[PDB]
Amino acid sequence: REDPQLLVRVRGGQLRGIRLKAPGGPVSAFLGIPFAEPPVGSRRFMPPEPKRPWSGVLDATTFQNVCYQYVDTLYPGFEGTEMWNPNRELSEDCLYLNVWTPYPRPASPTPVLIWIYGGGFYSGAASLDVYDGRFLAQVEGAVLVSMNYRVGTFGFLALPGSREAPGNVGLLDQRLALQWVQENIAAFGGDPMSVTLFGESAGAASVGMHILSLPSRSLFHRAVLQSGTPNGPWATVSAGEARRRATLLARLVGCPGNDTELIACLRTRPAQDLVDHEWHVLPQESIFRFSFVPVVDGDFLSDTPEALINTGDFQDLQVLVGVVKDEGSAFLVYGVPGFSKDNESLISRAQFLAGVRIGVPQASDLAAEAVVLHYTDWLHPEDPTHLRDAMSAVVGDHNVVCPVAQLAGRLAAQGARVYAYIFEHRASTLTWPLWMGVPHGYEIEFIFGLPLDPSLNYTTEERIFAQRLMKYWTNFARTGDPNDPRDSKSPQWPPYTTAAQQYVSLNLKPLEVRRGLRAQTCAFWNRFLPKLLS
Amino acid sequence: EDPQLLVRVRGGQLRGIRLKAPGGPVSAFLGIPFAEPPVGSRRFMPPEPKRPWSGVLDATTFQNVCYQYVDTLYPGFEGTEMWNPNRELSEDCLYLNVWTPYPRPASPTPVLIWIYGGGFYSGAASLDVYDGRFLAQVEGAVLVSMNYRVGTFGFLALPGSREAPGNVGLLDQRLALQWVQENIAAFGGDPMSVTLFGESAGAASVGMHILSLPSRSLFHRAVLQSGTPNGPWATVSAGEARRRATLLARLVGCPNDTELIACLRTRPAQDLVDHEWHVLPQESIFRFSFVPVVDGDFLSDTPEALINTGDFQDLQVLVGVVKDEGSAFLVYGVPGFSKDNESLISRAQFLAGVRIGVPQASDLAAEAVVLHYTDWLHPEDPTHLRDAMSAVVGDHNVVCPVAQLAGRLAAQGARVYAYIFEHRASTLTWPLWMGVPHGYEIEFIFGLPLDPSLNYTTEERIFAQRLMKYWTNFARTGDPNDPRDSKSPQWPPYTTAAQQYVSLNLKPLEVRRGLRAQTCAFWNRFLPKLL
Ligand SMILES: Nc1ccc2c(c1)c(-c1ccccc1)[n+](CCCCCCc1cn(CCNc3c4c(nc5ccccc35)CCCC4)nn1)c1cc(N)ccc21
Ligand SMILES: Nc1ccc2c(c1)c(-c1ccccc1)[n+](CCCCCCc1cn(CCNc3c4c(nc5ccccc35)CCCC4)nn1)c1cc(N)ccc21
Ligand SMILES: *[C@@H]1O[C@H](CO)[C@@H](O)[C@H](O)[C@H]1NC(C)=O
Ligand SMILES: *[C@@H]1O[C@H](CO)[C@@H](O)[C@H](O)[C@H]1NC(C)=O
Repeated sequence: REDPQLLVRVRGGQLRGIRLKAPGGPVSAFLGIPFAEPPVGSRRFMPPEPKRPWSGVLDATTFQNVCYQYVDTLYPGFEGTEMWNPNRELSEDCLYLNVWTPYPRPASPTPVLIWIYGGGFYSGAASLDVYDGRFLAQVEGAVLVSMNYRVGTFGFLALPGSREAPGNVGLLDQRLALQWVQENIAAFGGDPMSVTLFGESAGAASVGMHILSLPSRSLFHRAVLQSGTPNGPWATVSAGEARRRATLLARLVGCPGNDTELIACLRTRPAQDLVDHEWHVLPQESIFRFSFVPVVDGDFLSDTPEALINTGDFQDLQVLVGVVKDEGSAFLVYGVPGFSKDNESLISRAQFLAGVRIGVPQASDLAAEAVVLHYTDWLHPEDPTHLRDAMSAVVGDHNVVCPVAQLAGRLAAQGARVYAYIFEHRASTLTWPLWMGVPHGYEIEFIFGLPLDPSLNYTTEERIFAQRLMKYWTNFARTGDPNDPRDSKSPQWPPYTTAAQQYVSLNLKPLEVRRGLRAQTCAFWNRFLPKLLS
Repeated sequence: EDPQLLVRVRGGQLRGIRLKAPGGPVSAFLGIPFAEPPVGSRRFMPPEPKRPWSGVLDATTFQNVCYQYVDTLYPGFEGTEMWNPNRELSEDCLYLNVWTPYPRPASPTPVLIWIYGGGFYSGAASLDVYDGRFLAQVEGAVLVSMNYRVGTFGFLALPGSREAPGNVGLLDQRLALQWVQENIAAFGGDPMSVTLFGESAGAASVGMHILSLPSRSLFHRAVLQSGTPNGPWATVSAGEARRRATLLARLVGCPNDTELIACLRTRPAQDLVDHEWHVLPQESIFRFSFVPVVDGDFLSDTPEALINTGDFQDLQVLVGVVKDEGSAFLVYGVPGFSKDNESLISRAQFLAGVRIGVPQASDLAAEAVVLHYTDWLHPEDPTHLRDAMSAVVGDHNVVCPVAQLAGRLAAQGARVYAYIFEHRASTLTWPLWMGVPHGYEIEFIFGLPLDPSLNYTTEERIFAQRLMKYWTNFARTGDPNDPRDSKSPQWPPYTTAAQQYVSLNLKPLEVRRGLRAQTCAFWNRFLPKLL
């Protein structure tokens, strides 16, 4: 007979989980629990349907398939890229979620943290090493949930107004997993009335979209957005632009005239064919743009995220938001001429002006000259190191820092309690070059508590640092406040407000309170640049 | 009869006056005619050289101030009255002044020629702050200053006409320069070492002589203080001068060009000054009605075209700005601002003040300005908005045009030295929030603190001595550095690569790099692209 602590029933049917080892002791894991009917065949591009009950004991001891997606090839064998690549078989049959709980399971209901991965809505998996829930579960006593959701065409290809491809199905997958937690998480000792969404990059943008979409609001109570927002230039597309891209992809794969016929033809296409042409539909040469993303349908998103944050009422809402020191750096090697991970990437002024057009593709001649003039150091306008770093900052500011600044300000102006951070610590184990600093994605391993595994080779200080961070995030999940109530002396993390614009540095040093989140530069992007795009 | 006070110039004999300077005597020759009075039919015309005279011409007093507007915003207040005419007003005002050491220098001495400011609508070489006494006495310099015609009389133009060709006020200055070439040797001045210096409009004038071929054989070096020939206020197009002239003429009941000018010539001087202000195209500050015109003659092209393409290889230039170029202008039109209170303005008042500080700015352009100068951490702080409104006006009109001139001259072979003047005169009567306003360095360059009776601090006296040394070292050699003092900190030339300039204040020279580089990139490269 089996460990009595690993047998659990959901709506659902019977699950068998696995006792996993964490540094401080054991955790329970239920991996690869199906939450939808496999979205395959006639069902590609369609909203997810709830999983039908099964008979017997479903084995929930291993991660399940990763959703069909582009696999990164730019640097073969390189940990810097491979750590984000799929670590299970690619299949369209990928709608599974994972649960980590303390072992034995908690006696009284426990706060639930739901992770939503990033990958620009074209990639990602809940099964990646950096999303391992065992540490938060073992150390903080948290119930941690993560779901696979369809990406790329499978998740976001839309012919807006159609029945067969309405768009945003990837978000609907996420919503279904959240409904699943509501009905079922109490079986694992989680408290459905205390659910905090967190996510990074497109996951952050996803979390933000759940805040902005009414049918999702009853499904969670708090939200954390790491290095991503639902507003900004990459996280959504207009209905018209989504139609354009789906139509073009359709022709690239020999699918010519109503929507039914088109979509039917797309459905007969092999999954890999779609991935192989996914990238060809982008309107300009660009970086930090992705082909198939959330669409402003007038349904899931009733209006543009910009409009919904300017007019929304956010009184009952608590959000932790923030950014890493170098959001843009690692994007630069994916299409700006002159940039590489294998050299120092010192660029010329010409390579900088060309970079700007690629980093801000939307983005008239006048508008680009404004960006260049703003980011030039007029004391040393030809210095290749400053040019390199400005190119990085341009991409980081435009896509993450300033959309986050805008979000924090709007939410705080409209009733929300907002906490804001900038994460500035570079993992000792990073394999990206030094010049990239603290790239997009490299706080995640610290929030999840990876440094606690002695076999990963983080420094002792990093181990203590990760413990601090896990404490902030889960204090926030519990109470809506990252601070410790008992711990008087430790420096306080004040709320971000419009008046004082306070946020904290997260690094090896104790908390330092800073004011204004690149306030001057973000006034350029948020306030000015729109106006010379009229 | 003191033989030291008796000089023969080309047009006849002069008698000067021995004046007292704190260190000892100087010889002054004041009110020397350098032109036929520009009166009657000669109004608006180029100056003619003064006819020779009999006997000994009395040159012991300042002569009339050129006909001009007299300031009436704060009547009897030192801060304004000090720029007002201190002699009788007359159209008969083409005279100049020479201060020389006493006894007259043994060997040929460098000559400094002062060209006053006042927006081309006012000014006079007779003001207390332009007193050449001290430079003559302490440094052994021969100092010259001329009156030149201002407002309508100096710069009313109907371009391409014979009778009002424009720029005659600048021709007045050129004639005084010629007079120096012909006559200064008689005083012990070296006509081969002439340095022009000027402030505000006087600085813009200096720059116009730099950019006009016929003036170039009349001087060797130049100092432009808080003013430039390029930039938004110092010139107007032919088309715009014609419109203002026509408008003025219509405003005074006048009347082809000949006829219109003839009628203008019948009008009493005060009638022209009465309506001078109503020809401006917009509610504005730091804009002046009658200023030099791009005539294709004196100025062959815009100062902007001319500085971009000129050869400046055998030229040495000293340029600079004061710490608060625009503070004092704000009380002359921007709602919210007065000298009698702290002028703590609202945001609304800031956006409205920008439309006035940058009158030529579109809605979008003005937005860019506001967004640039707002402090986004304290977007509604009255003190910040007040200081920023000042900054807008100072950067737009003075600092950034100075930065553009400096870079252009340096790139094109000139030797350039730059400064920022940061000492507020203890005796200043303007309020504290104005900081170091436009015009308040001249005092120190001319050496007034050396007069014990004016109540400057000891520090202030020593500081003015330093400054007089930089200016005269510069006049003497084209280099402001003291060639005897074998200690630092050296004043380095301004260059396009390094962009070095120095702070002039009570502390020793500090070398700084980049003269508001980020901000001036905004004004010099970006803002034009919006238009
Ligand atoms: N010749 C081709 C053909 C097809 C595709 C190609 C190129 C590219 C491409 C590759 C290299 C250079 C330019 C373009 N691309 C583009 C891939 C570039 C996308 C950006 C990679 C990136 C870089 N960063 C910042 C650093 N950290 C991360 C990553 C990655 N993922 C994550 C996910 C979450 C958080 C962080 C993180 C993945 C890769 C490396 C770093 N995030 N994402 C395609 C994309 C498709 N969806 C489909 C097909 C193709
Ligand atoms: N209602 C009227 C009618 C006619 C005129 C009026 C107003 C004005 C005016 C006065 C107050 C507010 C708005 C408008 N104005 C405007 C004169 C004010 C313009 C500039 C004042 C100024 C302020 N600063 C800075 C501080 N230092 C100086 C000065 C002044 N001159 C100089 C000269 C050289 C160096 C410095 C300097 C003179 C004034 C005060 C300070 N420089 N110049 C007129 C002008 C004309 N040419 C003819 C008519 C009129
Ligand atoms: C770095 O390498 C890339 C491609 O291999 C190249 O384009 C770039 O010129 C290199 N940069 C430097 C500074 O050598
Ligand atoms: C950590 O360091 C050890 C050497 O003690 C080495 O054997 C191992 O490969 C390293 N682990 C990782 C994940 O880099």
